[PDB]
Amino acid sequence: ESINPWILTGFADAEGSFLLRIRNNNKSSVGYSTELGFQITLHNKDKSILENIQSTWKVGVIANSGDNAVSLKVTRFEDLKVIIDHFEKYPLITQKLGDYKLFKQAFSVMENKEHLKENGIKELVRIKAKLNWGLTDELKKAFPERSLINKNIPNFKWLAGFTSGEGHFAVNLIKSKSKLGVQVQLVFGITQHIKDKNLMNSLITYLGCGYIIERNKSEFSWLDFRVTKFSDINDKIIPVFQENTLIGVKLEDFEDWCKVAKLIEEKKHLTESGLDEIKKIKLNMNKGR
DNA sequence: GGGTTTCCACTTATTCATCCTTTTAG
DNA sequence: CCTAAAAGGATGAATAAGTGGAAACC
Ligand SMILES: [Ca+2]
Ligand SMILES: [Ca+2]
Ligand SMILES: [Ca+2]
Repeated sequence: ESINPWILTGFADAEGSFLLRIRNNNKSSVGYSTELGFQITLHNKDKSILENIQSTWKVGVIANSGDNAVSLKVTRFEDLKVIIDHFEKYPLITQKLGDYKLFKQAFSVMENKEHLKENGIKELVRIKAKLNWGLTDELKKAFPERSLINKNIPNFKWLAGFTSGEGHFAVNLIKSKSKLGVQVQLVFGITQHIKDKNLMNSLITYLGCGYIIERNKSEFSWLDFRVTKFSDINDKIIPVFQENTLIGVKLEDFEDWCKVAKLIEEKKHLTESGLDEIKKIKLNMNKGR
């Protein structure tokens, strides 16, 4: 079952990653051997996504990552041409576009067989230093000798894939002063590191609702785009993901979510039996699925 | 066959997703 | 008084990113 190209690119902005290995290999003619690719690592439950992606691109290999994870690794050099073609027609918009750029650059040096010369390896070290977490220091100990991205969401099918990765569909039960002492608050969320604060704010306007609650943890910091007004969730957010279908386990979470939303539309969230069903759906979704 | 590629097992730091309470708006 | 909306506290882990080893090619 193939994945829509834009949805895939959305799920890549969220879950994907590029890799450029520059390993010390004594059996190599320049002392170093390289490996270039693109990978996604999900929980074992979303293995069906990696397989669907594999059927869509016709490339990559799947192996386990520990007991609870599985990966899709596309390293076969000729298969890297599929990655580039796709991402050229359906580009990324996260700061990962800066990583994809460096990916193409490393691709060129190897397509010219330049990674087999002392300069090519030196050129790859230059490419890797600004890629993801940069060189491993020791590579700088052996080779001592940014540019932010700011695009906007291209369309909803992208948000679908991205929300399929970073998204959260929360039924928030609040201890309130109402008759039942429990207020039902549906919450839609998208979490992202503060490196893309622009894009996150872009969500407010692009969807016509929501806000950003600053998030932080000791040394780290990120953002959380949330939507709490039921009218926006019932009228603006739910329809977006009804036409632009989600993928993975998070779809079932989204469906259960809407079930509660129908009950909130019918005012059954105020009755006792309603609060039972809602509390029922909640316990069976997300980490309780 | 000697240099290179591709693969499969495996590791880890944090950025996520997840759950919750309190406070404010209407 | 009642319900909805927004703000914020807390954290384990599924991601992002990476590594060790060597069979598989060419
Ligand atoms: Ca991400
Ligand atoms: Ca995810
Ligand atoms: Ca998570």
